[PDB]
Amino acid sequence: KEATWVTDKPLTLKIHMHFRDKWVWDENWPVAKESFRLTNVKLQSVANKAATNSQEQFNLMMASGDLPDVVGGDNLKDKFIQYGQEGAFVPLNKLIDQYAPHIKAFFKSHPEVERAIKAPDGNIYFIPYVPDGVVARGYFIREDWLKKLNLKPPQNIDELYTVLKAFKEKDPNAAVPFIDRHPDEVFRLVNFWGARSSGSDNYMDFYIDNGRVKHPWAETAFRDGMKHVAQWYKEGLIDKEIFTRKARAREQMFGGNLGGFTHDWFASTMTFNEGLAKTVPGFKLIPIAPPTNSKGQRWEEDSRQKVRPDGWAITVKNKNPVETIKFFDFYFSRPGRDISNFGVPGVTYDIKNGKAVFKDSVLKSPQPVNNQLYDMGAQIPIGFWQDYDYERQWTTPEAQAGIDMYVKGKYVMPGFEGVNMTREERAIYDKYWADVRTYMYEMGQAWVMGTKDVDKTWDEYQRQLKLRGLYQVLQMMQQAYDRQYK
Ligand SMILES: O=C(O)C1=C[C@H](O)[C@H](O)[C@H](O[C@H]2[C@H](O)[C@H](O)[C@H](O[C@H]3[C@H](O)[C@H](O)[C@H](O)O[C@@H]3C(=O)O)O[C@@H]2C(=O)O)O1
Repeated sequence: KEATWVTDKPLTLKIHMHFRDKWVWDENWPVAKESFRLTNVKLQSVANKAATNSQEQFNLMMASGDLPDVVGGDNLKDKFIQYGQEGAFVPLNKLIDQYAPHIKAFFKSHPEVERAIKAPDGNIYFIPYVPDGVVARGYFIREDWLKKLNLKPPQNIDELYTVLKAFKEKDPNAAVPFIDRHPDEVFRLVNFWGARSSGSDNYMDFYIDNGRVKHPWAETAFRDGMKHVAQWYKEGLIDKEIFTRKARAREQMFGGNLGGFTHDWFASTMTFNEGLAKTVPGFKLIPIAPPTNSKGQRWEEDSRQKVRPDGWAITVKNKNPVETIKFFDFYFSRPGRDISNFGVPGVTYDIKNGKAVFKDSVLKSPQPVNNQLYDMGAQIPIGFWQDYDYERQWTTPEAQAGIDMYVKGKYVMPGFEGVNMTREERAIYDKYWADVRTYMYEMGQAWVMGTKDVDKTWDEYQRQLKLRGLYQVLQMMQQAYDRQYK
């Protein structure tokens, strides 16, 4: 027995966890065996290993009505709230009060996070992934390519065009100026012509503009930005396979000495300098401040969230609600944050000076440390309290200089934190928003690739947003916002 045991009798719980369109809970994960060893709760993965769409899997699972004991994963918040209210998950408030001292104490100290995750009925239907940190993504450019071509790091959008055009036309390596492992980043490019693409680290999020709730993709600023993005795409400044390359884009495009420029996270993006040192002679990425946009400002639209829309819930089928909440509580305690952030003691880390310290092999490894942790069951989107010291330990000094530059320059835009809708308001949001958003993404794709001309289609686009309920959503969001702020 361990001090962390939540039951004396071993308990197997069925988990449906399908995430990032690729992965399921793997009971072979060292971290999962370590979770079992420390908690005496074993998880049994029932999600389809072959499926390549996480959100449809959750939906089909719900549809089938063959529910497991626990459901977890990414971008589940809205569904945890909707299906919890409908009786598929149980509320957690009273379970937490009585049996989850760590989650309890976390919510009491973070009342804005509690508030962000509650359903209109005041119920907590899930335990969230809680990030730790300040900045998220930044702009990175090939300084070795800047040198080769004798070009200054670009200071504004006119200069960025000129630099990227030069990566294209002058063969600094087949050269592909902009690449990204997140296709949504292509739309974030509208930032350079003074348009938002999001109000938060969640892509295609709402924002507030002088106390008006707006969607960035509805705005004519977005229209004009997108006409430039399509042009850049037409010119091959953007990876032709931007929408399909995905997760391994950096391994492929930087490793193969093809990619010049990206917008990604500081810790992992900057490890490629050490990692690709043997295979690509003199590969050097530098963090750059966001080149000034057409409106005369330097925008970093992205920031680390106080709570992400990911985590896990307890289904109606769970015959062991009490053991389960105690199992969730583990990941909000020191030893649970240890394994879920650091991996396995004696394998990927050891306790030194009262804290988890990654081993030398983990730190010197060419793979980003978070990628190493994914492969073993850690830094995955269950309900857990992230510890930024895990990240600090593999943040290079060069990555840290870049962050400090972002912090000093005040480039990071304030994030949208959500609104607190009533039952009726949130019902409209739930009825429409998913659909609206998928249409927006499909339209944006069409504009970027040149399938549709932004100007000839902007009006039918507005028409569509209207009959797809977007403006009805915004009005309900505006009502909730005004109740709270104005
Ligand atoms: O890459 C880093 O340096 C880094 C440091 C932090 O400790 C986190 O690990 C941060 O994690 C990101 C990770 O970079 C990816 O962005 C992943 O992205 C998923 C998003 O959360 C969305 O769900 C998206 O639709 O899919 C993304 C994907 O899987 O690529 O999420 C984590 C995160 O924020 O936890 O990276």
